[PDB]
Amino acid sequence: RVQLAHHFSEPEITLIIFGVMAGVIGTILLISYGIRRL
Amino acid sequence: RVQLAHHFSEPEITLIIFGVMAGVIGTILLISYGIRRL
Repeated sequence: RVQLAHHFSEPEITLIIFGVMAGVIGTILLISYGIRRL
Repeated sequence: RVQLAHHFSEPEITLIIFGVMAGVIGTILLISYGIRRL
């Protein structure tokens, strides 16, 4: 798993973060709801 | 430059899905650990 070519790439950085951010937060909310049962 | 050499591209959707997928699953695992308290 070694990289090559000294330079920046994958400009979709923000996208990756946003996705994980939305998913993580989403699961938390849903999960928190299960514990309550209501 | 033609054929082979991993034809470049410009994805997006996949990235968004992967991110949310990793984040969601990640939170679940961590959360599940808290409920166990061990």
